[PDB]
This record gives sequence, C-alpha cells and structure tokens, in this order.
Amino acid sequence: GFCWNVCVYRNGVRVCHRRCN
Repeated sequence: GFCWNVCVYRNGVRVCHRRCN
C-alpha cells in the first residue's frame, strides 16, 4: 500500500503522477 508521486519526462513534457503498490 505504498503510494508515491513520480515525475517523468515524456516527449519533453513532465508527466508526474502517484502510483500505489
């Protein structure tokens, strides 16, 4: 139940989102 917010870079845009495990 670990949720983290990661910000990646896709095609020059910052894609940041919270994933939960």
